[PDB]
Amino acid sequence: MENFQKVEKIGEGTYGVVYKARNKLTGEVVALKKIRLVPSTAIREISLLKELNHPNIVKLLDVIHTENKLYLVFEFLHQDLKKFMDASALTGIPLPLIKSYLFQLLQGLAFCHSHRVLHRDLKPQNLLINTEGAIKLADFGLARAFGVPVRTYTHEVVTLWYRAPEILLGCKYYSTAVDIWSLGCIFAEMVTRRALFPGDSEIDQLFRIFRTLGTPDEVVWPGVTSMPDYKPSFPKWARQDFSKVVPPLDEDGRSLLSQMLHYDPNKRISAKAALAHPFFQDVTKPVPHLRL
Ligand SMILES: CS(=O)(=O)c1ccc(Nc2cc(Cl)nc3ccnn23)cc1
Repeated sequence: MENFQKVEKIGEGTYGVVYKARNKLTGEVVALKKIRLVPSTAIREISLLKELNHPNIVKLLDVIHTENKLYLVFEFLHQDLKKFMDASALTGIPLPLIKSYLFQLLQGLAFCHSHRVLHRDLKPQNLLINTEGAIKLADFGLARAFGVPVRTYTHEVVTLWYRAPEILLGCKYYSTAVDIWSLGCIFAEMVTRRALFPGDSEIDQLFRIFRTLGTPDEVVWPGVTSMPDYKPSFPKWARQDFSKVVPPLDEDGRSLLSQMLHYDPNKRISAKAALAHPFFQDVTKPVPHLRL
């Protein structure tokens, strides 16, 4: 740790405090995460992430393990998608910039998923932006290393808002499709300026999903009634049209979102396929003017 001096607090993340810090030797400015005190499988798991390098994944620079505490050192970015969404509230993010962010995050997912690494906890707070019009996913692979707790070290409630229905229904093994579901939620959120499914307990989360997308049944999702927390007594809601959910998103956009929000994870579009969707035929890379 003595190689770093703490510049400021920039978050109470899932596992510990996140600091902007400076490398007292090499001068570099980095994001420094302290991990809630570690077992050997986690060290091996984290270490494999050092190799998982992509322009849309926040680079893991180092892992520091002393007095049985754990520190991850990351590439620093100045701003997350929530702040930027708040900043953009009066007009919303321009659609060309939403499309470019979606397109880059998809490339990031397609890379990690090709290597069988999933995120499991995408949310606007771990989607970080720079002044060059780039966006990057923070904390990829950490939920498998450390688990995803109900509360953070600070007792902050972990959001359910972006959690896929299979996880909420008690599936033991979930796939890369859980990441596509969350990105789809965040897509809808950029377009509407409101969270799609802002649930405030597990059953409120499912019920909000069900209200918008129809209660899932053996027709839309073969095998669902056999899932661990599925109950035959769930209220039976009818699906709404996506024209009602995400105006004024266009037809290609609504088509893409639909396939990212399929109930059956086997049927939900992959990141790779998503990148080929007609929604991206006219994609570009705008710069946001950012206030840092
Ligand atoms: C509110 S914010 O937009 O001011 C802000 C500022 C800085 C950061 N940076 C950041 C925060 C976290 Cl948690 N992890 C990492 C990793 C690389 N940068 N970084 C995030 C959000």
